[PDB]
Amino acid sequence: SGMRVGVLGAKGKVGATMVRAVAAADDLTLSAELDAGDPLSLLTDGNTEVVIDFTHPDVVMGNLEFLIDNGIHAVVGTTGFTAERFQQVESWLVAKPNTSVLIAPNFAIGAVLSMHFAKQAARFFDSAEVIELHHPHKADAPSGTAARTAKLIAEARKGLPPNPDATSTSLPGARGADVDGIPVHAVRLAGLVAHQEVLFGTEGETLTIRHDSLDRTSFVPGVLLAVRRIAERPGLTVGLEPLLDLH
Amino acid sequence: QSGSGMRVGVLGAKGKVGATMVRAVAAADDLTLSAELDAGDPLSLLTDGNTEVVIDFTHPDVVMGNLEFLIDNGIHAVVGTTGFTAERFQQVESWLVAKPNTSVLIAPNFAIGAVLSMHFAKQAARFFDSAEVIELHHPHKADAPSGTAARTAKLIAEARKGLPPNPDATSTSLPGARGADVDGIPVHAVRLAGLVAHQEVLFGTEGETLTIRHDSLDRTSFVPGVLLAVRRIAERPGLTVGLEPLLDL
Amino acid sequence: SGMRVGVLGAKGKVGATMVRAVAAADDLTLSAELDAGDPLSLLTDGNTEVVIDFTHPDVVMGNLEFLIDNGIHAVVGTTGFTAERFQQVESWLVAKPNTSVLIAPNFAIGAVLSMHFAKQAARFFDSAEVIELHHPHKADAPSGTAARTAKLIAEARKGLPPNPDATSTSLPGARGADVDGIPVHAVRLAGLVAHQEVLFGTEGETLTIRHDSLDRTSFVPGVLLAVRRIAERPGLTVGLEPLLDLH
Amino acid sequence: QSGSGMRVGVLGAKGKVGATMVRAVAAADDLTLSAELDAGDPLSLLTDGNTEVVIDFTHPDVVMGNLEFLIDNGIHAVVGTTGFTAERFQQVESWLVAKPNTSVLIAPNFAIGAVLSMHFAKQAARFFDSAEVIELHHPHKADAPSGTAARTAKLIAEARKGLPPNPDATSTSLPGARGADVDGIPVHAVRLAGLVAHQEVLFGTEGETLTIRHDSLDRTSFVPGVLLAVRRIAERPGLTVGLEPLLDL
Ligand SMILES: [Cl-]
Ligand SMILES: [Cl-]
Ligand SMILES: [Cl-]
Ligand SMILES: [Cl-]
Ligand SMILES: [Cl-]
Ligand SMILES: [Cl-]
Ligand code: NA
Ligand code: NA
Ligand code: NA
Ligand code: NA
Repeated sequence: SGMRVGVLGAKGKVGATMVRAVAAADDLTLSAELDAGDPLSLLTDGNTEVVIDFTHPDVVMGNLEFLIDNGIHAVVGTTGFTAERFQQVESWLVAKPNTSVLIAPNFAIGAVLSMHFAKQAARFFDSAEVIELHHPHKADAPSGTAARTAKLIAEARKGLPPNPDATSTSLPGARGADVDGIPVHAVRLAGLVAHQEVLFGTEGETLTIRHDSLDRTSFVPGVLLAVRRIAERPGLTVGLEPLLDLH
Repeated sequence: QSGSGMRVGVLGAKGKVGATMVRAVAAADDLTLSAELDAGDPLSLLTDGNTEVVIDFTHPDVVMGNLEFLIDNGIHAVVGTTGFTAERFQQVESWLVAKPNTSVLIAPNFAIGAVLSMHFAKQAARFFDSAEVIELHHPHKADAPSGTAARTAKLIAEARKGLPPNPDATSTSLPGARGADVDGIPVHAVRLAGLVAHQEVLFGTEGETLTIRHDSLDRTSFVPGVLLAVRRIAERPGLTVGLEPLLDL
Repeated sequence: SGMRVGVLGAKGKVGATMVRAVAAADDLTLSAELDAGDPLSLLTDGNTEVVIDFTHPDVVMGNLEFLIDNGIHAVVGTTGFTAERFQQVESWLVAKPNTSVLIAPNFAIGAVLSMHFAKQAARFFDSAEVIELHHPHKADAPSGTAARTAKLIAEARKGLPPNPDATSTSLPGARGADVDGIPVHAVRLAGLVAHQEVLFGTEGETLTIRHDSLDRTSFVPGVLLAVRRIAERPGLTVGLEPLLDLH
Repeated sequence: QSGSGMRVGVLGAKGKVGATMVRAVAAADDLTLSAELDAGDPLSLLTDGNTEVVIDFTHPDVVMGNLEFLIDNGIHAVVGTTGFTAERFQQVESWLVAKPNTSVLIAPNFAIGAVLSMHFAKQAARFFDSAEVIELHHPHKADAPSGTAARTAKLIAEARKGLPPNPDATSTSLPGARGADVDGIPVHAVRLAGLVAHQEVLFGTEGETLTIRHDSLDRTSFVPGVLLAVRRIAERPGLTVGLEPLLDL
């Protein structure tokens, strides 16, 4: 009765988490747990219906070719998807029109909603800024998520005057990093995990959208949601947002 | 040859909202103030001066009379006045059948930020195990919780129908600690000197939380939404309820 | 060279955490790890200098009598200290004037500072309220910490007019719980751990003091601070605050 | 027989701060406005009307002249004017030796909330691995970061001397992402329409964080601290620097 779910990259950090979550879920049956060395025929041997793939950019295309050829739906968190790679995936899917592939940069439902909300709000305010706050072991400033969020905001603000700012005197860096005309401030503080606030303002009011992750495994519910719903959309879907079915 | 602006009248012009809108219409380059009426002024002044659209924040006792005149004369109406029952909305709809070109918009909130917040709360509500509302206002406010907080909590509850209720292990408590229960959604009302009008909607599931916060630092923060409604009101014939459709979300 | 630290109640949840932290600290040597059944003579047999005690209210007095008699300093997190118990501890200490005992309800440095700050600010504003937010497995609303904080605030506001409030119409519970004239609001939300905000306001400005704990073991640095500094104050100290040496 | 109030003069009375203080002194029941002077008015008006204390928010170019007169005449001074070098503070001190009963208070910030925040930041700073400042202001502000944020970061750095610096694994970044470095303390400056003046100081160690936030929603939020200084200024003979001693913390 339960949906048969395989996990590729099962010994990686994300994969191993997803293995546990699939096992715990009552309505999902773990049908495979593969890492480098394991033949993909194990997926078809055990009647896997959908896989979760967080492998490495160097192997994901090989995985996807097999999956699609065998009508096995794929929930993909692996990065490194160039325009040429997306195009290849699309062509493979022409031959297998009932197969579904989802490729998403972010699976945390809260982060996905937060980005969508920021996109909807952006054109209705004079000012927009992003503040992100993370643990002080993080290599990159600003985060991937903050940079992608600021780009969405910029894109949605097409044609608007830039953010008003009378700054004439400053210490270097005080106004943050400029991502497509949107300031992005990166706080690195012991005691934090992963946090992001998007601020919008016009004379008289402000609107703030804040996402807090308190545990590194907070994406799990979005991956499982993608697994349960992935077959609703035939073909290739990019990003988790369409799956949320926002009216 | 450049067209003069849209001719805008304001009803209830000596009220606090009206007077603000009078100033904002005068300041706007694309809008011409064609009337500023309060109780005692005949509505024929609107047609005498070729008013195209009115802003109406009057009183529930007069608004239906205003709307009947406006619709009969093909004058669009942006209405912030409350007290709209199902019977009243129906009456407005039937008046409009005879005047298909005319547009009426009735909205309980014109602050763009508050409208977006409620919309966001509605979209997020089904995706999290827990939802709560915290609202914070100046300490001269008569009602706890606010109208906006109560409406927000109701939208949230509605969108969560067929989900399990909020998890809560509370077995021992001081009375009131868990807030007011609005359709299974806790609502907490802070009253603090130095505040104006503030609302936070909180959503959570194990591992993450999402917070939507709206701050109004000035009582006149609705102005940009009323003006938006005025500029765009004619795009939709007939009756529109709420500002949200006009945002084109 | 390193200070010899024993832990009583070592198989309890707090004790076991403190055992690990003592072992990890370079300047502290774990000299005993006792639970029910173990004779206290093990403390003196192994030259223990200071103990951490998070046992049970039913045993703590017996522990303290022995510790004091043997000149062993005590950092005590166990509750259930009545006025009669504090008095007994004080009398035992008369005979042993160089021994130190610290009894504290809260060891998280951030929570201790937050309570002290709230106390200092309280008399300078027209309004004060407490919002606490916790995971939804918590039995008590409001928390112990929030209730103690609101009491400190009330006490510091002696003689002031009560909080201004024009509320004439309300749903039951909307204005929170009244702790000595101070509203306390208790949020219970999945995804949270332990969080507290104290809000102060007068016309024109507000001041907010917020403490966030993201992990249940965030008290550890305060217990260790108490252990390192406990001998600076002879006799009985109640609360961690005096140890922080706030000028 | 009930004593009339304390006789308070305001210098720079037509300036924005002065005019506000004139109104606040007039409104206060225990204080009598005895003078309201601006440039052009002779200081002898203060002694002619038996002024006991003045509030001075004038300009750095005149304040020393004002203070010399005030101290010579035994008139207490509550001073918000900036530009006080070590040489100026020393000059004030020496004037006061001759007039031991007189009190002068010079303070860079009179908002009680801002004074407490800085004090709290100073007390907390040595107890956490990380410290950062975020300040948020209206987008007409010329300077980034604000004066108050820069001063706060300096206090924090000073209180953290002999601690390891803030931990940070940043190896790759866009320019400016990590804020401005003020004495090893990151300071981030947000400029957003709809804001007034806001500051958050953040402290953290693995497992917990502590945040101190000050919000000013109105430009006149300093008034209660100036009045406090006026009422209490005579309790301390001589020169006091900063409002913090008067709070009795
Ligand atoms: Cl990371
Ligand atoms: Cl990221
Ligand atoms: Cl309301
Ligand atoms: Cl608990
Ligand atoms: Cl507690
Ligand atoms: Cl400043
Ligand atoms: Na399962
Ligand atoms: Na105009
Ligand atoms: Na050790
Ligand atoms: Na007066």
